[PDB]
Amino acid sequence: GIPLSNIEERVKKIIVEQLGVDEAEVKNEASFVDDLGADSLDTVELVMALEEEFDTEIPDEEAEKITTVQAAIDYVNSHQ
Repeated sequence: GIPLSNIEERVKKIIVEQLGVDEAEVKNEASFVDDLGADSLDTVELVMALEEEFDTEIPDEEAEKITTVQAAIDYVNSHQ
């Protein structure tokens, strides 16, 4: 299993490399477009990055449901 301390830095790292802002400002309850104010491109970027880095199974379906930080962090954290 993977410690939440790892996923936290991991997920945040990507979100930072994709957007380019401070991982801190990125709220967990907030979304990628809701608060972040990003576009569909951002969300999709995080999705692929997850199934690429975390090697998780995030298909179109799971990709449509996972469009928020809390949602993403929840999925990965749940799929240890």
